[PDB]
Amino acid sequence: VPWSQYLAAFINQIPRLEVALRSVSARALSEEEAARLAQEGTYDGKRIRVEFALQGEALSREALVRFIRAFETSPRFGIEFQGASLDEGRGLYTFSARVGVTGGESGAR
Amino acid sequence: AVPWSQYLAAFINQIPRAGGRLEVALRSVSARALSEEEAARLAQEGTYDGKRIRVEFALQGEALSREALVRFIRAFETSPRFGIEFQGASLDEGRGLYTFSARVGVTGG
Ligand SMILES: [Mg+2]
Repeated sequence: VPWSQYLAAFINQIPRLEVALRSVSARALSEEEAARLAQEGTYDGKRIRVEFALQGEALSREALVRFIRAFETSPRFGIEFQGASLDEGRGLYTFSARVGVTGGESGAR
Repeated sequence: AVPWSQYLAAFINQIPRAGGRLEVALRSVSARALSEEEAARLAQEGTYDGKRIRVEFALQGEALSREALVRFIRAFETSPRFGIEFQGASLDEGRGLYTFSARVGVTGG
């Protein structure tokens, strides 16, 4: 099941579309990997538990910049902007990014 | 193990909307894939307008107003790829907003 695409389609349907997602893929980090990343300075040294790898499309440069910034201003998120490309056939930018979320979420167990 | 449904809700709530606002906030978003049998039974039962669903998202959320909740529900009815089953909503008089629950079905497309 192409989960990443279903999750993207579901997120794009939520009414507000300047930034649409193509794929949203989640993984949990080992404590060792989280340790390495915090020390490497990625995600501003926050202790990330979960990473969402994103591929998306932005109708303008400025919409992409707002999207990236939203994940920089929170104590619970970090973002690594991996890249963007102009798509002249569709008049938009494709882009990729990894969003880290700090550990400590609780669930029943 | 990892409470994915909370990390995904938080990620979705972080995606910026115009004005910095969030008229619907998600608290839990769980996904699951349907066996062919279950999709066949749901379709015959008329759930999700008889579309044959491939993935189902179970949602717990909060809506700023009755009108925000109605817009959220309708977003998932006006698309050929989605159906929604609205389970319920309640006014939280401590906060002056609505909690709600719903299931969203997604087609193979
Ligand atoms: Mg709720």
